[PDB]
Amino acid sequence: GISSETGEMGILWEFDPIINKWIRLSMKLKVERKPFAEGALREAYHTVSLGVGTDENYPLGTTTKLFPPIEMISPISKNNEAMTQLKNGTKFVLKLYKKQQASRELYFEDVKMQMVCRDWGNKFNQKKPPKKIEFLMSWVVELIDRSPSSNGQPILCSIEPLLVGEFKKNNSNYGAVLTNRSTPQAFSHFTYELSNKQMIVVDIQGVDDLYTDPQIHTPDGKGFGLGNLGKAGINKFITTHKCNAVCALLDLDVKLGGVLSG
Ligand SMILES: Nc1ncnc2c1ncn2[C@@H]1O[C@H](CO)[C@@H](O)[C@H]1O
Ligand SMILES: [Zn+2]
Repeated sequence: GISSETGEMGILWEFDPIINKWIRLSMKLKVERKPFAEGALREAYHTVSLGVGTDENYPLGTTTKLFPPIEMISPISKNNEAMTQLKNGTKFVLKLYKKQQASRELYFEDVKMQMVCRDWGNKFNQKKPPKKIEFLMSWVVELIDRSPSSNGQPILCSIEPLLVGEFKKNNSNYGAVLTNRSTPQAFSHFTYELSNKQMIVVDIQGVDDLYTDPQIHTPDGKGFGLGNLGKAGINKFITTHKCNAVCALLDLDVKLGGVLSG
């Protein structure tokens, strides 16, 4: 339930890969004035939840140029991760694009991308590796109380749980290997091999195998946001990848093998 305390309203979107649908909710939140960190394109803000509710007050309207399209939206939203993970009082992180080559579609793609990587994390863990991994939930929020931009586009953001500890990036989306840890690189290799080269998960970053904001490359280069560099991204990973003990333990081929022709 949404608290009566002072904060701003949002439409909250959760993607559920197993039913292949978005779940639409509302929430109230209070976000700090200044960001605590920044990346290339976005800034991160500390936020507290003032509760999660239904989307009943905020009708979608007609389905012509609705994103996501109505057929991708669950009619029912009684069950979801948000109602426990974003319950009243929860401290979490909000990310906003600075200064904006970001369509509406991009916010949803990026969050769906994180949910897909979250599935890959569970698949990896089922092999009983020495260190289990996990990707945080992420959500799209339409900050509906904020006045639209120069164009009548609502203000959009993504939100995710707060990581406590030293945040480290382990690889980039274009071949950088940034720490000496084995598990992040083995996981990237695992995703390439076990997907039959349909995709790779890189930008493996977070605190101690609790990861967030990954990026996927696919051979055809379609979908998965603007950070999908296609075969180029896959090949760049291969040039710098050196199999380690976790790769061996997972019985991964030391020969990675070529990209798919489109
Ligand atoms: N979920 C999160 N929890 C805490 N810090 C984060 C989170 N996501 C991103 N960051 C911070 O923002 C930076 C990204 O530029 C990271 O280096 C990290 O310091
Ligand atoms: Zn390897």
